[PDB]
Amino acid sequence: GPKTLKFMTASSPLSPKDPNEKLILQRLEKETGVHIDWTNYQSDFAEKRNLDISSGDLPDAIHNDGASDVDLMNWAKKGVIIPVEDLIDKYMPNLKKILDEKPEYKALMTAPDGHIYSFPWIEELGDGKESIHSVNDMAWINKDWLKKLGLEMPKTTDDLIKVLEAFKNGDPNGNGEADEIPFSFISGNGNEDFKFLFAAFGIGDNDDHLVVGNDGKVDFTADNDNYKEGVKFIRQLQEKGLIDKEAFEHDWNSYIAKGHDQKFGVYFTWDKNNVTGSNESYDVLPVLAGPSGQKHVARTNGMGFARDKMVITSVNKNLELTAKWIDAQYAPLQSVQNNWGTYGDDKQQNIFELDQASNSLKHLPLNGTAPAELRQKTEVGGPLAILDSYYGKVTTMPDDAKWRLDLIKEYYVPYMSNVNNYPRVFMTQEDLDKIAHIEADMNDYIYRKRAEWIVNGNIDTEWDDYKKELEKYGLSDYLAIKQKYYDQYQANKN
Ligand SMILES: [Ca+2]
Ligand SMILES: [Ca+2]
Ligand SMILES: [Zn+2]
Ligand SMILES: [Zn+2]
Ligand SMILES: [Zn+2]
Ligand SMILES: [Zn+2]
Ligand SMILES: [Zn+2]
Ligand SMILES: [Zn+2]
Ligand SMILES: [Zn+2]
Repeated sequence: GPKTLKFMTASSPLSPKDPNEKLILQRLEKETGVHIDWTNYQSDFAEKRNLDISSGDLPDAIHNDGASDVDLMNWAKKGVIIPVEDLIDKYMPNLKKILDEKPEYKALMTAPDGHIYSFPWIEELGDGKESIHSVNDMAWINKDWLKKLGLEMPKTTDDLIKVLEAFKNGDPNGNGEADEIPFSFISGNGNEDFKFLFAAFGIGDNDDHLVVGNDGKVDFTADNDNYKEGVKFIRQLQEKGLIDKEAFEHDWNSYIAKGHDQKFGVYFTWDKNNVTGSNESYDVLPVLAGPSGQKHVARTNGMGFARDKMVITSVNKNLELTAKWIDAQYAPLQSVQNNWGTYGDDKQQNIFELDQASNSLKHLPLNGTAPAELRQKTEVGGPLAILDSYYGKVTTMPDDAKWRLDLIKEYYVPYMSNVNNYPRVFMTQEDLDKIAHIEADMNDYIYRKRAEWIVNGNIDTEWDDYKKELEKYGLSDYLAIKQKYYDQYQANKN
């Protein structure tokens, strides 16, 4: 009969209480000869895991763990988890092949002490500039309104102002009311913010306020003259009555209610399908030239990467067995299914069909509750890797991802002039704490001033003191830390 290991795991409440009732894990046990005895936490995973650690009720490994860098460091320092770099080298050819094709991931996996403490989740949907993550807050425009008013798609920021004024005053939805909301967003971090447009003024902005210049120097975006010009542009929209009166107050629920009723002229989101719906009334606002005549897209620092989806505890007495079980998860067909679902179940719907001859997966069309729930019911998460080279060989790409990737490529990639973005480096505990403190102090301040400058005005007079305030919060130290890790990554990434 099979060898045994005890794993703690995290899963969706829609999935079975015993993970071994999943088809993926049933097949896996047949292939590996290993029976997993699961401790499956389906809610409050982090708290339940932390109580187990402080009690000394440790499993052999924690699967689908998602811990922070701070957590990994603490657990390593206390000897709760062990270094695994030697286990990779000796026992894990699938993971070694990934790290050989993509040595940047090895650098991301390695702590500054030189050890690896966890096994990552890697999901590439596009590579480099073409990554689906490169732009999060895409701008969308009402093409029905443009046609009705007989307007061309704007090419410049000044054209956009003229179009928004026509949306404001022209009653493009034809109901004789001034109900059109020309420009809307949900202010701050995330997919519904306006900061995408700042790059029209040069350099631009992202949720980290950090880009990497082609000179190799990290740049804080929110103290640049370019950023001030961006803010002054959004202020112009505000002064002209073009911004949603609730843009700084509303929540996602309110935003999508107004979106569902097609009240927006121009708005921001990840995918228009979640806001204005699956229709042709809205399309991508192309990249606009600013007053300079030039076009730019700032890259986010987003990446389909999580450092820890599995750690091995200090009580594990079967390291070779464990490493081999983990390595089976990094086989390409296994990684794809673990991430997204499986094939061949006669008792419920399937995310995939397997082509027997080619041994490759194709996404199936889904019905009923399956679009909403089937992935959560059938995926397993945990450590895995899907590389951009797998698409068309091992598996199809999800249709929605493919659609978004192609828009990114068509509209944005030509204007992403930065060779690099900022890498997801693993910092020391001391640096982690310093960076956390600085961000806790300055992040809300940056957004508060930005909002005030738009709703009240006065940026020209307040700009110099604002930059001084950022330095009081430690901006120069922040940047030196970021630059230090960037430079180290350049040395280690090959
Ligand atoms: Ca109207
Ligand atoms: Ca700067
Ligand atoms: Zn069994
Ligand atoms: Zn059990
Ligand atoms: Zn417990
Ligand atoms: Zn050591
Ligand atoms: Zn509605
Ligand atoms: Zn790749
Ligand atoms: Zn402080």
